[PDB]
Amino acid sequence: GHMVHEWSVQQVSHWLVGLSLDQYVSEFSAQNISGEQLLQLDGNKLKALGMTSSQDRALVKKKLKEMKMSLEKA
Repeated sequence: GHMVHEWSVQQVSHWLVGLSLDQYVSEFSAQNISGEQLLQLDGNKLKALGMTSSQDRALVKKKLKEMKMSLEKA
């Protein structure tokens, strides 16, 4: 359909870019981070993106947990 768990790789960017996390797409897409990993993201994962950005560590963190409503409304 259009849900995040159905995103492959490049479809995860659409989200990231929306929260200014486009900076993470460069690595998110590299490790094939899909909605599967998007939804359950934690600091360890965000750190494993090698970016470890302070803003993002809090921002993506908020966005990823509310993805359940945000995936739809974009």
